[PDB]
Amino acid sequence: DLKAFSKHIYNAYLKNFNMTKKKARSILTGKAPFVIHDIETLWQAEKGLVWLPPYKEISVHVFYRCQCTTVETVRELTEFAKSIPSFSSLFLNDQVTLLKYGVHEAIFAMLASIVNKDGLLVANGSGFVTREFLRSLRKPFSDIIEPKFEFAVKFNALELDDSDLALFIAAIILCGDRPGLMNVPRVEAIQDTILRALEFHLQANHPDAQYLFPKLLQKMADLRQLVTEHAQMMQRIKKTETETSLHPLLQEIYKDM
Ligand SMILES: CC(C)(Oc1ccc(CCNC(=O)c2ccc(Cl)cc2)cc1)C(=O)O
Ligand SMILES: CCCCCCCCO[C@@H]1O[C@H](CO)[C@@H](O)[C@H](O)[C@H]1O
Repeated sequence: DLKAFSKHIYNAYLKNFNMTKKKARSILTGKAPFVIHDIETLWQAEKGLVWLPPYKEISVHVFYRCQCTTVETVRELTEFAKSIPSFSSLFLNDQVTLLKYGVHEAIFAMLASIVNKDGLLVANGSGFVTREFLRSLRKPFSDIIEPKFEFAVKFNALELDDSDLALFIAAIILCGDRPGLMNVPRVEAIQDTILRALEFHLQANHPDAQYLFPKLLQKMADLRQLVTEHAQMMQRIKKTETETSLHPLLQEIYKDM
C-alpha cells in the first residue's frame, strides 16, 4: 500500500522527467558534454553544437535560456503532478495554486541532480555550463544563479537517488500552507501520506542514514527561503531591467510573491 503509493509516484517521475539524476550522474562522471565557459563557446553551442526573444546581450541571452529551461521543467512537473491520482482529485484551481507556489521549490531541488561544484548540464546533458562563466555575468544576472549552486552542493551531500527524489518533490508540491488553497485539510492530508511514504521509503533505501528524514524536512524549509530570495531578485530584474523580456507563464507565477 504505502509501497504501491511510492512506486506509483516513482513511475510518474520516470515517465515525466527526461533527465534523471542517474542519467545526469553518468554524464558528469564519464561513463561528453560540450563545455560552455566563455563567449566563444557559448556562440559555438548556439551555432548547433548544443542548440527565444530578440537578442540583446550575452547576460540577457543566458537568462532567456534559463527561462526556457525552467518553463520546460514547469511543464514536466505539471504532468508529474497530474499523474498523482490524489493531486488530480483536487479542483483544477487548487492544482494551479499548488503548482504556482511549488514548482520553483521543486526546480531548485531537482537542479541539484544536474549540478556539481563546477557547473551544470544543459540541453539534455549535451552542454555543460561552468559556474565560473555564470559568475562572470553582468549583475544582477550573476547573483541569481550562484545561490542555487550553494544549495545544490550541500543538497547533493545527502546522496538521494531518483526514488527518494520522486517522493520529495511530490511532498514539495502537495503543500498545505500555500496561500489561497480552497481545501487546506485535504491537501494537508495528502502531504502527510507522502511524508509517511517518504520516511518509510528512506527507512528501507538508506538503512544506515542518520536523521535523513528530518534533514529532508529542513531542506524543504531551506527551499522555501531560497525561492523567496529568488523571487526578490526577479522582481528587481522586472523593475530595473525593463528591456529583459519575462516569459508570461513565469510572470504569472511571480505576480504575488
Ligand atoms: C528562469 C527564471 C526566471 O530564473 C532562473 C534562473 C536560473 C535558474 C537555475 C537553472 N538554470 C539553468 O538551468 C540554465 C539553463 C541554461 C543556461 Cl545557458 C544556463 C543555466 C532557474 C531559474 C525563473 O525563476 O523561473
Ligand atoms: C476559479 C475556479 C474555476 C475552475 C473550476 C475547475 C474545477 C474542476 O476541477 C476538477 O475537479 C476534480 C475534482 O472535483 C478533479 O478530479 C479534476 O482533475 C479537476 O479538473
